[PDB]
Amino acid sequence: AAQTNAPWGLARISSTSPGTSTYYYDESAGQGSCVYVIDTGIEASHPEFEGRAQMVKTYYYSSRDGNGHGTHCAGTVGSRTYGVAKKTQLFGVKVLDDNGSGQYSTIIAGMDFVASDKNNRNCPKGVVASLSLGGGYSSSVNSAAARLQSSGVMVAVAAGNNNADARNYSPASEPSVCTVGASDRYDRRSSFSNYGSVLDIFGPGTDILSTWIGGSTRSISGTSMATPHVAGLAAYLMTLGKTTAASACRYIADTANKGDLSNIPFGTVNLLAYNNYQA
Ligand SMILES: [Ca+2]
Repeated sequence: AAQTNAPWGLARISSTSPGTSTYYYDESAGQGSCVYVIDTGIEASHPEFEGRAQMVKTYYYSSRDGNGHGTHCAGTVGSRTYGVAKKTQLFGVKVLDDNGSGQYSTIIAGMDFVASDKNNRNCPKGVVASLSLGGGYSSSVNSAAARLQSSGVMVAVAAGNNNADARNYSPASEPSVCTVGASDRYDRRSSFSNYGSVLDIFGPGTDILSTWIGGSTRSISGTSMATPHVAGLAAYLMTLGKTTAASACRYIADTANKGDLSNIPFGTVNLLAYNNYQA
């Protein structure tokens, strides 16, 4: 399958070089997998989700995404136009309020919820979780992300937008999950993107067009935008039977575009998420 005039991030995921405009992907498109988007919620009614999205848990007064961030990330995971895995099932877990902030105990609770809630969903190809959030280092937040990964969920987390080493940020610094940095359309590390040895992979994170609340769309930047690319890719690769949840992190790093990124500090991996599609 080929999506012409796709967002640059999708085209980047399916190409060894930057500057392309077509997203090439296998028609399976992550069908049979599921991705928990743990953020501000998902506007499941957005036509781009085609009814494949739904809220499963909120830790606030409404399950409604009043911010737009969670809808944007869910769109990059699996919306029709802006999604990596265009047939994956999206589950929204609203651990962040409509101002985009959420207490650590709430984020931990949402991760524990996903670890249990997946046991009553039909996700034969596997389960992914996209955590486009984070703050300062927390051993308990890291432990919660590790538990979610240990429970059999491919956990992708944002490295953070501090232009610092991700070692001081959670859940970015938890080793067992896949920590995602951000790159721009010219194969540079995004100016804001965190780095460090804890990073596993880079994804398109600068000027990412995706869904927004109110049935609209908008382009925003952040490692929070790179994370759903990697999670959508994991759901895409798991549906293809190429990897499992416990190994998708290394498989994606195994098959990434190597050395293509600039301004990667020494000690940070130079790997760009890549689906290695050929047809
Ligand atoms: Ca890791």
